[PDB]
Amino acid sequence: ALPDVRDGLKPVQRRILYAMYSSGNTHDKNFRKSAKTVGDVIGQYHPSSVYEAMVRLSQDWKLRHVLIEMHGNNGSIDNDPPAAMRYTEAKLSLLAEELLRDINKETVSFIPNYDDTTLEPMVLPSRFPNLLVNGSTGIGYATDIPPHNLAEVIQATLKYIDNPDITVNQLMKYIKGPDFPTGGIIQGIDGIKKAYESGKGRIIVRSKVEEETRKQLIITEIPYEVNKSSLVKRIDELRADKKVDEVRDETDRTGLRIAIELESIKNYLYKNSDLQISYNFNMVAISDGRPKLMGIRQIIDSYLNHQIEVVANRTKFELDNAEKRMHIVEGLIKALSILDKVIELIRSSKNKRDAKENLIEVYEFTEEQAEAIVMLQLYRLTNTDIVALEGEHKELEALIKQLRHILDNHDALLNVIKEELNEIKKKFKSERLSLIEAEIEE
Amino acid sequence: ALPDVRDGLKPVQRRILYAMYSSGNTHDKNFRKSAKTVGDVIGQYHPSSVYEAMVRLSQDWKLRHVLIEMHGNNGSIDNDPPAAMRYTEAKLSLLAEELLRDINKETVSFIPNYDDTTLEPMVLPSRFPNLLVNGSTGIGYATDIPPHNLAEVIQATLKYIDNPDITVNQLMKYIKGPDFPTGGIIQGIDGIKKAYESGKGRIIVRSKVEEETRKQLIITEIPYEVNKSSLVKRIDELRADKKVDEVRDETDRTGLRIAIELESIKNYLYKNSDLQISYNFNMVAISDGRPKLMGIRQIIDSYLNHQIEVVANRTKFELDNAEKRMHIVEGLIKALSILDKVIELIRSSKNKRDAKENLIEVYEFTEEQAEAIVMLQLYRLTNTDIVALEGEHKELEALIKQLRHILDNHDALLNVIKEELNEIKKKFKSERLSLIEAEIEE
Repeated sequence: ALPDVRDGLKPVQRRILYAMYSSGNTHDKNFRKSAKTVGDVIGQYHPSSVYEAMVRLSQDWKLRHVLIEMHGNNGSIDNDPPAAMRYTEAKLSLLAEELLRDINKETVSFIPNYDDTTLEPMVLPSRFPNLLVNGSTGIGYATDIPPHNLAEVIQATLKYIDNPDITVNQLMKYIKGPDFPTGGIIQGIDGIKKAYESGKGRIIVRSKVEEETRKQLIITEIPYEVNKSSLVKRIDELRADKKVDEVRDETDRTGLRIAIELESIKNYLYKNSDLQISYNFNMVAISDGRPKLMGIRQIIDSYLNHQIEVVANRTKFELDNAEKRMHIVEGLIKALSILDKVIELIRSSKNKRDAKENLIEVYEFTEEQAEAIVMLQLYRLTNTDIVALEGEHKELEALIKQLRHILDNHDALLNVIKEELNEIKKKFKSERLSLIEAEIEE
Repeated sequence: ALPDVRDGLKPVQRRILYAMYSSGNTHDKNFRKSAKTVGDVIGQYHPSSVYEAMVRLSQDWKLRHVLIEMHGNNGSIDNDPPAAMRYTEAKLSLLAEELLRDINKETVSFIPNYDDTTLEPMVLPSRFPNLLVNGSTGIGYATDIPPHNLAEVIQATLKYIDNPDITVNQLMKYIKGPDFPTGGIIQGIDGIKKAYESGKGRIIVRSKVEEETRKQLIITEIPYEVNKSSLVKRIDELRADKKVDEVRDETDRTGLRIAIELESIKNYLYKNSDLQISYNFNMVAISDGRPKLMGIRQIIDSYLNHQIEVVANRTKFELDNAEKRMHIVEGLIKALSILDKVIELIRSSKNKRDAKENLIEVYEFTEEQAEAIVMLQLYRLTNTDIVALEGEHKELEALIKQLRHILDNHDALLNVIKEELNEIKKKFKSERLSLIEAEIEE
């Protein structure tokens, strides 16, 4: 079970968001029961673990940007079981909708489902680099891709588009390093560099720890993946065992807060516990069919190739439609002028297909346009309609020239990608939760 | 959890067949994965036990007529677990389709689902007396309604329609008694009588047992609900313990066959085992909101009231439509005659709603007919169409007079019920599997 480099998803996850998308379980509409969405997945795509994944996508503390907004007990940083799918409601993020944006536009390959009745997508348009942003973990191959700051990833992608040769150091002006949703302090600037070239590097991850007003120490933020209650109980035991020479979980729904009362003790606790943790990049994802360990530029490169594919496919889709429609229009204006003859000619013919033939064989019409004309409801013969069909021709010759230029010119296309990526970063920009310091302390 | 008297279903079961119906998981089309249907039930109607019920409806040995046709391991008379919903395929019986017949015709009440997004039915049209035919069991009230012979139940219902005063003895000319799908011999003609009046009676149920070619005894058929493997293992132990003074389950996919080799021994085994069993009617179902214990004529009466409701509601539905359409037709023929004026008049008006008004305010048209005319595709002005709309008027004045007569005349309606019930019994007639003998042996 490994994610695709292009949209950062495992097949469990992709299946869940798509089912949500097609049900119309979008952000702008009301929350929907979790079972409703779950029962479409086991039933149509995946042959418990559906719900365990759907839940995981809805967690503040695991993903930098949730893809599902869940209402109800969705678990906890203490690894509490979530509620059952009947009380729990969910819907897509505004941001998950960007992953799915344009899917309705022949952009990504669709493939038969497990029982060969319906079709599902191999990959999502992924209109933003989800793989780096939300990362991935878990297993015969394992992955460790930490989350990253949305805006830092887009800007870097944008910089890559302008210079496909840009070094790892240069991208680090814009992707500074992992941006963990639980925040904390990061140590290992070389580690990030090593990871960003070879796919593999060691960093140290610290808790945010300050002193208070007898003096008391508070843990405001903890390392990524670490279990709070599990950590509380660890700090608890050493206090008891006098390995240190009391420990309250003052967390409430406001934010995380762990208080300790009784520097050297801060430096001790870091070691014999997960107050300080190490993280090791193992950046593996699915490129071109197989598992590929890859550094930052292969990943940006793979994403870019994906976008180019998507956008070129969207543009061709929108062009074919704009081509097909103007043809109808050309037909209609032509038939609007011979209107009176047309109506008499239709009455003259006996069958539906007769009328179509006696249209194409008498006047210079085609099947496509003959069909459209015989299908006009009588109200389409009114003034508003006999004139709004004349105007849209202008708006079409406009779109053709525009869209054709996007296909004929590679730069123009990349500009399209650049604009769309850019507006996404503005609309969804979020501040860095992780502090980065260069050296690792001992 | 108790069945409704009208359609014999519990809410689990009704929900499953309806979901199957609306998915189009009908008999004439291909089998469909079980998960596909299951995942619609937990997801849309029921807040494991869905599958345990869906399975139970698919069993030869529990229902006289299965409502689901299942392909794959669907359990066994030995209470074997069934396969998981991913290998197992299913679809509706021809007979379950009669339960659902006419549901698409404003016949039965529809009610919001658990989450108030969609609508589900309170009861099924149940175009045949499912409650008696397939029976029901299980629990703070319990039920025991054994299965009955389809044709015996319809004929009796038919006899009740002609004489709503018919005695319990007289119905027993046509409903002879329970018709068990595992067959066997029944004993207790008085028991059936008592059950058919008061809802409560004791019968004895026997296995089919004959001798063979050292002499060997074979059990061909066993009592209802009894577990084969459980019974084999019982006969096994007494042989071992010399309580009798060896036991092979020669069952294969052909039919049931239990062989014993080593009258008085047949008469012994009947007692200290479930080779002979007793059954006790506890005929309880849901009438008019509450649990009601009822004998045979209340049940036939309740079913009949249901049919009358259904058929009267179907007829009113089909009449309103036939009323609404002839109105369009009356309009169309009228407009077909002023055709040339009509088209010029449409061009004269500026908007859609203008054209509708300038139709109703100039010529004697209504909204309903004005809408229909402006919506005509241009091909509907051809000869085949300018003439097929003139003819169907004949077929409509025909249907009105027919249908109106069904509403205005109660006998005519009951005849409709009688015809439809009758054809069902002919098309689905099946022979009695249960032998009935009057007295109980000691």
